Amino acid sequence: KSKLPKPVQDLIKMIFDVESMKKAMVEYEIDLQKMPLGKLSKRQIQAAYSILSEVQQAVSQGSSDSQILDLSNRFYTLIPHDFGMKKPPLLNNADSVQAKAEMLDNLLDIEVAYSLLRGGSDDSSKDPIDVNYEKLKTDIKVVDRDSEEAEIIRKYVKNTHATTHNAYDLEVIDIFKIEREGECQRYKPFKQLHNRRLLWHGSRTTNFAGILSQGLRIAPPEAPVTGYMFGKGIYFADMVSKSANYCHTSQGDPIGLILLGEVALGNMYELKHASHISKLPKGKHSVKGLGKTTPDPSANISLDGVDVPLGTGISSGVNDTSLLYNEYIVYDIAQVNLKYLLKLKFNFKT
Amino acid sequence: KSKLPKPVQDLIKMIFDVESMKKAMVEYEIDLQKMPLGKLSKRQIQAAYSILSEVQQAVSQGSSDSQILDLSNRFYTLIPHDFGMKKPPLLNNADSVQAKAEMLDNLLDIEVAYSLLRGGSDDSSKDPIDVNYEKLKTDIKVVDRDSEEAEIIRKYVKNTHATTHNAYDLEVIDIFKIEREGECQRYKPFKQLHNRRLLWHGSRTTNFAGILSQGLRIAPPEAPVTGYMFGKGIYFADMVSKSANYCHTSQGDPIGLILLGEVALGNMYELKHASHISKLPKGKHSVKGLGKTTPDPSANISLDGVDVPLGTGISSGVNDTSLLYNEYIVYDIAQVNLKYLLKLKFNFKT
Amino acid sequence: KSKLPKPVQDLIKMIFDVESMKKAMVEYEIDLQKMPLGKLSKRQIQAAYSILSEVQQAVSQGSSDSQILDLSNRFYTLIPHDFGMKKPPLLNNADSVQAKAEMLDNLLDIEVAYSLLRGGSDDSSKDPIDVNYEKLKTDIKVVDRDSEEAEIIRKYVKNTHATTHNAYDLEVIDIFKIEREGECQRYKPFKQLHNRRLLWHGSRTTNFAGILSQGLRIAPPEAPVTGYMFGKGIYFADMVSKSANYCHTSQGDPIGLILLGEVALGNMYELKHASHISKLPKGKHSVKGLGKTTPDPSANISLDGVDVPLGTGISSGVNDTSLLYNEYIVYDIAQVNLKYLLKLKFNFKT
Amino acid sequence: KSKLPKPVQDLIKMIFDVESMKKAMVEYEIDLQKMPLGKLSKRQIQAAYSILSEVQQAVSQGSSDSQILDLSNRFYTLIPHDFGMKKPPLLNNADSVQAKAEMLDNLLDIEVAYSLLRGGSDDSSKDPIDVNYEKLKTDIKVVDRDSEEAEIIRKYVKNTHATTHNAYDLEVIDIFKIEREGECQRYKPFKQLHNRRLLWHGSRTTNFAGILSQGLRIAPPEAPVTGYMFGKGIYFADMVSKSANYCHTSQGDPIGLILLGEVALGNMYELKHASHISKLPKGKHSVKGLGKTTPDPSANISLDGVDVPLGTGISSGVNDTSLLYNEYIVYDIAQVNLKYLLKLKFNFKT
Amino acid sequence: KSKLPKPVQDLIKMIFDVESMKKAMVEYEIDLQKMPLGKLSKRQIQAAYSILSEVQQAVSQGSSDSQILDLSNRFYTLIPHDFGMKKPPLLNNADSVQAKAEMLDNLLDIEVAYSLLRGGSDDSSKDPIDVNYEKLKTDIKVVDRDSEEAEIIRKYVKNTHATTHNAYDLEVIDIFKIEREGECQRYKPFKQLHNRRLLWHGSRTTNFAGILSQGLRIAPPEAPVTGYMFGKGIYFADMVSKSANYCHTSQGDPIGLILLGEVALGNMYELKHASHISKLPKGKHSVKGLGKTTPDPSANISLDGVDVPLGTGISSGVNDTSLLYNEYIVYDIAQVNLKYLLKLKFNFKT
Ligand SMILES: C[C@]1(c2nc3cccc(C(N)=O)c3[nH]2)CCCN1
Ligand SMILES: C[C@]1(c2nc3cccc(C(N)=O)c3[nH]2)CCCN1
Ligand SMILES: C[C@]1(c2nc3cccc(C(N)=O)c3[nH]2)CCCN1
Ligand SMILES: C[C@]1(c2nc3cccc(C(N)=O)c3[nH]2)CCCN1
Ligand SMILES: C[C@]1(c2nc3cccc(C(N)=O)c3[nH]2)CCCN1
Repeated sequence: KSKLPKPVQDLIKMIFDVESMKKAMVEYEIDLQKMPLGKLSKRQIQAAYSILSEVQQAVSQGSSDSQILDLSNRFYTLIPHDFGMKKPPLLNNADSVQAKAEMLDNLLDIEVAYSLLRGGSDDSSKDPIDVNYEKLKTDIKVVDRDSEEAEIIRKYVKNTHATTHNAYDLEVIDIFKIEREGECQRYKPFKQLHNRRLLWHGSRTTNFAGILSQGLRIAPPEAPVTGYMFGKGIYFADMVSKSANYCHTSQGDPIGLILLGEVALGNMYELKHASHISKLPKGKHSVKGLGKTTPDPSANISLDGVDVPLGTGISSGVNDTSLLYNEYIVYDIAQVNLKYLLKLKFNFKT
Repeated sequence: KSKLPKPVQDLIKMIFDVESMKKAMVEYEIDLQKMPLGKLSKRQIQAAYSILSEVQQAVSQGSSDSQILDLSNRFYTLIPHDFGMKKPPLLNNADSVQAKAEMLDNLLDIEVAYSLLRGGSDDSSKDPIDVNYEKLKTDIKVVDRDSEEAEIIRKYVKNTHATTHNAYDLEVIDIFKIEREGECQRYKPFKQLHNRRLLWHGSRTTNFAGILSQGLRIAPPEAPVTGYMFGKGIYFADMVSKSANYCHTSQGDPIGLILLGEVALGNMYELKHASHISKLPKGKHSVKGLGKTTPDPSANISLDGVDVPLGTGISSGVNDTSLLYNEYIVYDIAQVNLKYLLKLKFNFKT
Repeated sequence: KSKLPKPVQDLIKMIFDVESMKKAMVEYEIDLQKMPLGKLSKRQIQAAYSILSEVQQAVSQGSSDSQILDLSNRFYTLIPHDFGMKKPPLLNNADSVQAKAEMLDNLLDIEVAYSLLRGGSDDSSKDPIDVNYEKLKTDIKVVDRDSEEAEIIRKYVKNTHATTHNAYDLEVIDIFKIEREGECQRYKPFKQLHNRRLLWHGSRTTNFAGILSQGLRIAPPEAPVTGYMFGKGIYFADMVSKSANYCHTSQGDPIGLILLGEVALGNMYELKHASHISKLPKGKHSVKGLGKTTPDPSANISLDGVDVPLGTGISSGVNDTSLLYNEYIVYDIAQVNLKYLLKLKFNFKT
Repeated sequence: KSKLPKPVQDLIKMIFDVESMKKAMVEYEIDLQKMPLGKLSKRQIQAAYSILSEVQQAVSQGSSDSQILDLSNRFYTLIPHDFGMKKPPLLNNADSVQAKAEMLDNLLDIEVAYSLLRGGSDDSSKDPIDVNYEKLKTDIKVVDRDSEEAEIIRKYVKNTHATTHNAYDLEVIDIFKIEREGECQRYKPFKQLHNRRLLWHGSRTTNFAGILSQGLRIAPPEAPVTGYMFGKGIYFADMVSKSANYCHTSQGDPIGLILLGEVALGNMYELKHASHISKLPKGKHSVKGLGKTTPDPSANISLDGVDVPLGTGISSGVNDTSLLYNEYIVYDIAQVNLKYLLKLKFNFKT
Repeated sequence: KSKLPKPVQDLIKMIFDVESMKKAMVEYEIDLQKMPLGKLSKRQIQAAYSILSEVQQAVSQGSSDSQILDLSNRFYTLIPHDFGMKKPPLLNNADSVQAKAEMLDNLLDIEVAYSLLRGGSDDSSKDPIDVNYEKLKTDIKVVDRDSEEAEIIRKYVKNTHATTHNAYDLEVIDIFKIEREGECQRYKPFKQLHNRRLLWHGSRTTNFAGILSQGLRIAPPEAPVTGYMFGKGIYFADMVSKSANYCHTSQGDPIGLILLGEVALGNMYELKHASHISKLPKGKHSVKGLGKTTPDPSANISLDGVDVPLGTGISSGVNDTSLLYNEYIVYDIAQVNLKYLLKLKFNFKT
C-alpha cells in the first residue's frame, strides 16, 4: 500500500476526482450525453476560444446582429449545452464572453486532468494513489501544524481575512510544501531580481492537476482579452480574501484549495484602473493594481529575502481606485515559484 | 402557439427543466450512469427512507458498529453515489441522516416531476408548453407589477429582509396568483377558523412541479423524524429571510421560487425549543416556534381576514429561544391555501 | 437693489467668490506671488496639459529618467508651486499625472470664472449681483421646499445615500431649477432618443461659473487620458454618494454644489472594467460602467419619459466588477440637459 | 364597577403599585425593616439633600477626610442602607453624590405616591380604581391605535430610535392623551411664545403618580447641582432614544412609561458643553444642548404651531460637542404642557 | 551638508514650512494682501483675544445687539478676513467665539514660527537645515523601527485606534525621541509625584515649531474660557483616536504630527461633565474627564514608573458621561515632559 502520508493521499483523490469533473460540467449546463468527459479536446477548446474572441470583436464593432446569432450558434455547436427550451442564450456582450471564457479555461484543465488520469499503464502493480501522484511531477510534503512555516501561513490567512465580506470564515485543514519538477532551476535566474513576495493564488479544485503538472500558465493568443484587467498574465493577491473567491466553494462543497507562490516581481508598474498592456514599460517587470485595502505595512515580514505581507487589512493611501484589493501580475511564468498549497475549509455565516 | 402569457411560459420551462433535475442529482454525487432520472422509483425512495430511520435508531441506541456499516452499505446500494475512492461516508449521526433525508425529499419531487413530464400523450397537436401547464392542475395568473397585491407583497419581501444575514438582496421578477385544482373547496371549512395568516414557504426549484401538482405534503411515516424541529408537518415563516434560505440559490443560479400561502392557524401552541409532537394539545391547531426576531406588530395589516405580518424585523419579547425566526407548523394539509408564487432574483453581496 | 430671490443671490456669491478661487490655488501649493489669479491663461493651461501627456507617454515607455526630470521641471516652471525645500515632486507615474490633470481642470474653470467676473462694464448702474447673474447665461429659479419636484429630489438624495461610506450625512439647503441659454434647443434632437435618465454630477464649487456659463465639457485633446476610466466624456452617477465625492467638501467647508441632469443615454454599452474607447460600437450611444451597488429597480420612477432611479441602494447582479457604483458616460455634450442644481450641507460623522 | 377603559385601569394599577415602590427601595439597598415605605418623610429627604450638597462642597474643597467620613455616616443614618459587611461606601466624589441625589429624587416621588395612595377616605363606596384615578387630578383618555395622533407619535418613536444603541427595540402598547388639572390655564401665556416643540421626557415608572399629580418639577435649592448638566431645570429630548434611557426598564420589567410634552422654548441659548446657569441671557428662554445626532430637519412637521421633530436621526453640523443627543431645558414649569403618555414595551436584543 | 539624519531633516522642513503657514491662514479666509505672515503681531493677537472674551460676555448677558455688531466689526478690523459679499459673519454665540479663539491660538504659533524662521543670522555659513533645527532648542533623535520603544508605541497607536470613528487608518512613518532644552530639570521635582502616565497630545502641524521651542503652554488670561471643557490647562488623551482629531489632517494632506508626553498626574479629580475650575481641590493635582470608552486596564503596562495604557478600547464603567474618551488636564506646565513625536500617515476609508 502507498507509503504516502494520509493527508497527501486525500489531496490526490481530491484533484483527480472524476465525479468532480462531471459536476463542474453539469454546473455549466453542458450535456454529458453529447459531450462526455473523455470527449473533451484541446483543439476543440482552442476553436471555442477563437469564436469567443470573434464575438468580442463583433460586440466592439456593434455587429448588425445575424453575425452575432451565427457566432452564438457556432459556439453552442462546439460546446453542447442542454437548455431544453427558451433557446440558447445570445453572446452579445462583454459580460457574456467573460463567463464563457472562464468556462473554457476550467474545461481545459479538466481535459488535462482526465488525460493524465488515463495514461502510462492502467495496471495494478502499484495502487492508483502512487501512480496518479507521480503523474503530477510535483514533490508534495505535509507541513506539521505546530511548525514555524505553519504559524506564519495561518497568521497570513487569519489577518488578510476580514469582516467586510465575511460571508464565511477560513480554517486551514492541511498545509503542503511543494516543488514541482522544473520549478527548481527555471526560477534561479529571476531569483537574482529584487522585490520577491509570497502571494496568494486561488483556483477551482478541478484545475489543480493541471496546475501542479503544468504550472500556472498565461492565456493563449486565441483567448479573448476581456476578463483580464491587466492583460494575459498570472495574477496574485496579497490578501487571502481576494484569492479565496476564485476557489468557488459553497455550503455544498465548503472545501477548497489555494496556492502560495514566491513571485519575483522586480520593479512594479503601478496602476489604479484596468489597463491592457502585456507590453510593459522599460525597467518594469510586473504590474501592481492598487487597491483600496492593503495589509498593514508595519506588520510586513521576511525570510531569505521573500517578503510576506501578512499585516492585517487597513485602508491604503489611495481610494480613487476601482480595485478593492491589491493585485499583482507577471507576464513570464519563470517569475513564479509555487511553494505551498493549502486545503481550506470555508464556513459560511449565512 | 401557446396563448399563455410570456412570464407564465417561462415559469413552466423552469419547473419542468430536465437539466435542472440532472444537476440536482449530480450535486448529490449521485451516479447518473447507474441511476438515471427515468430510473427513480417511489418504492425505492420509501425503502431508502426506512433505512435512514433505522440508522437514526441505531444512532440513538448507540449500535456497536457493524450494524451501522451494513445499514450504510445498504443505503448506498439503493442510492448509487459515485465517490471514486476514500470509500462511502458512514451514516453514524443525526447530522448525516438529516442530509440524506433532505435529499430523498428532493429526489421524490424530481421523480414526481419526471413522471408528469412523461404522460398522457407526447404528441405535438399542442405545444409542450400548454400541455405541461395543464399537468400542474393549477390555474396560474400574472399579477401586474403596479397593482395593490404586488405592492403589499413587495413590501412584505422588502421589510422582512434585513441586514443581519444580508449575504444577498432580493428582487421580485415575477408575481403569480395561484389556485390549484382541489385547493378551492378543501379549505372552505378551515376558513371558519380564526388566526389565518399569509406566510412564506421556500423550496428548491426542482420541487415545484410536485408542489403545484400535489400541494404541500407532510413527510411519510417511514421518514426519519430528525430534521423536523416540531414533528412532521408543513412549515411556514413570517420573515422572507427564513424561507428564502430553503430555495438553495447561488451566484451560479441566483434565481429561485417562493410561495405565499394562507394558513388557517387557529389557536397556536407556542414553543421556544424543538419539540416532536404532532399530537397537539386540545384546542390548539398549530404550533408557533418563537423566534428572537419578529415583524413589527404595529405594522401588521389585513384583508378579508387574513393577517399579513409585513412589519420590519424587530427584536421580539423573548430571546431565551434557540430559534432566530418565527416558524409556524400545521399538521393538516387542508389548513393550507397556496395563493401566490414569486420568482425571485438573489443578488449576493459577497 | 436686486429683484432676485435671496437664495439665488447667495448662490451667485458662492460661485463668483474670489477668496474661494485663491484658496483652491493655495490648496494646490501654487505660489500666488508668482502666479496670481489674474495671471492664469488658457494657452498656459493647454501647454501644461501637453506636458502632462508627455509625462504619461514617458511613463508608459519607461523613459530612462532625465527626460522625466526635464518634463517635471518644465511643468513646475509653467505652474509655479512653492515647496520651499525637499525639491519639487517628480512626475513619474500615472497617479502623479492624474492629480496634476485634475488640478489643471479646476484651474481652467477658475480662470474662466475670473475672466467672467471681469468683463462688460464694471460700473455700478446695477448692483454686482444682477450683473454677475446675467454673465452665467443661465435662468435660475428656486424650487419651493414643499413641492412635488423637491419631494422627488430629496428622496433621490436620501435613498441613494447609504451607510457604507457614511462619513457624513446629506442635507438639502436649496434646490434650483435651471435652464442655461443654449441648452433648450440643442437637446431637442436627442430627446427623440430613448433611455433618458435624470442623473447626478458633482463638482468643485469653484467650477460652477464655468459649468453654468459653458455647460459640461469634454476634456480637450492635449489632455492626458489617464484618469478617465472610459475615455474623455461626461460622467454621471445614479447614486448621489458617487457624485457627492467630487464636490470635495470638508468639515471646514461642509457646503457643496451638485447637479442633476437629464441625459439621453440611448443604447448603453455595458462594461465592468475601465476601457478607453470614445469610439463606441454601432448602435450604442453611451457607456454604463456596471457597479456592485445599484438603486432598487422596483423603486424606479418616471415623468415625461425621464427615468429617475431613486430606489434605495441594493447589491446588483454582478460583483465581478471593480466599480462600486454605476457610472454613465456620453461623448456628445448635446446629449445632456442640465435641469437642477442643489446646494448641499455635508455633516461629517467623524 | 369602574367605567374607565381597561387600558387606563391598567395604567392606574401600574403607577400606584406598592410592590414596585418596595422593589425600587430594595434595589437601592435600603433596609425596609428600618425604613418602611410609610416611614418616608419629605423633611427627611430635604435633610438628606442638604448632606449631599455638603459632601459636594467637601469634595470641591478637598476636605481633609474625617469631615467626609462624618458626612457619609450622617447620610446613612438618615437613609438606612443595609450592607452587612465591607462597611458603608464613602461619598467622596461627584460620581457618588450624583447617584445618591438621583435616588433621593426617586424616593421623594415614591413618598408622594404613597401619601396619595392613603388619603381622603379608604372606604369601598367606590372601587380603588376610580378613587386613585381621581387623586391624580389628571384627565386621561386612550388614543385609538388607528388615528392621526397615534400615527404621528409612533413614527416619532420609530424614527428617533436607531441602531447605534439598539440594545432593544421599542413597541408602543398604549397611547394616552393627558391634561392635568392646572395645566390648561397656566400655559396659555407662554403659548404666546414662539418655538413650541413636542418633546420627550422619560422617567421611572414609580415617579408617575407624583408627576401626574404635581407636574414636572425643578430640583429644590437644598439639592446638589452635580448631575444637572445645565442647572436645575426641566429636561427634554427630541430623540426617543435619549429619554427612554431614563425609564430604567430591563429584561425583568421591560415595560416603561414616557411622556411627550409641549414646551414653549422661545429663544434658545445654544451650548455644546455642560454649563450651570439658570441665570439665562436676556432674550433667551431656554437652553439647547447641541448633540452630535439630530432628527432630520427636512422631515420636521407641525400642527397648531407645535413643531414635531420626527425626522430620522442624522449627524448634526457640529460634533465638537460632548453631547450625543440634543437636550432642551426650561427653568419655568409654566413653559411645559404635558400632552401624552406612552406605555412602552422594551424588547432587548442582548 | 547637514549631518542630521534624513528623517529629522524632513521633520524640520515640515514644521518650518512657509507655504503651510500661508495655507492655514487662507483656510481661515484671512486676506494675506492686508495681513501678510510677516505682519502678524503678538499684541495684535492678545487684543483679538480680549475682543473675543468681550463677545462671550455680551453673549452671556444677552447684549441688546449693536454692542455685538461693534465688537464683531472690531474683531474683523484686527483680523482682516476677506469675504467679498454677504458681509462678515456675526459673532453672537459660544460656537462662534470658540472657532475664532481656536484660530487665534493657531495664528499665534504661526507667528512664533515665522519669528524664529527669521532671526540670528540669515547667512549661509551653515545650511538652513541645521540652523532652523538649532532654533527649536530641542534635541531630536530617530527611534529605530525595530526597537522596543517603537514596538510599544506602535501597539499604543494600533490598539487605541478602533472602528467606531474609522474614517481613516493610522500608519506610523517616523518616531522621534525628544527632549527640549529646559524640559530636563524642571520636571525632576514633579517626578517625585505618583501616577505618571504617557499620554497623547495632537496638534496642527503649523504649531510644532512653537510647541518644540516653547513647550506646551496654557491659554493666556485674555483668552475666552469657552472651548476648554475643564478650564485653561494642558490636555491629553489615553486613546490616540481622541488626540489624532486635533491634527486636522485630510485627504489633501494626510500627514500629521502627534506628541506623546509623560505627565505627572498625581491625584486626579474625576469628573463626567464640563467644569471650569483651574482652582483644584486640596490634594488633587490634575483632572480626569471620564469617558464612555477606555483602554483595557488589564493590558496596562509600565516602565521606570510611567504607566502606558495601551489596552484596546473597551466600554468603561460609567456611560452617564457626555465624554466619549478619557481626557487628562494639568494646570502646571512643569507637570509635563514631552518624550516622543510621531509623524503619522492618515489613510481615509471614505
Ligand atoms: C479574474 C482573474 C484573476 N484576477 C485575480 C486577482 C488576484 C488573485 C487571483 C487569483 N486567481 O488568485 C486572480 N484571478 C484574471 C486572471 C484569471 N482570473
Ligand atoms: C427544515 C424544514 C423547514 N423549516 C422551516 C421553517 C420556516 C420555513 C420553511 C420553509 N420551507 O419555507 C421551513 N422548512 C423542516 C420541514 C422541511 N424543511
Ligand atoms: C473621475 C471623473 C468622474 N467619474 C465619475 C463618475 C460618476 C460621477 C462623476 C461626477 N463628476 O459626478 C464622475 N467624475 C472622470 C471624469 C471627471 N472626473
Ligand atoms: C440626567 C437628567 C436628564 N437629562 C436629560 C436629557 C434629556 C431627557 C431627559 C429625560 N428625563 O427625559 C433627561 N434627564 C438631568 C435632569 C434629570 N435627569
Ligand atoms: C479642545 C482642546 C483639547 N481637548 C483635548 C482632549 C484630549 C486631547 C487633546 C489634544 N490636543 O491632544 C485635546 N485638546 C481643549 C484644549 C485645547 N484643545
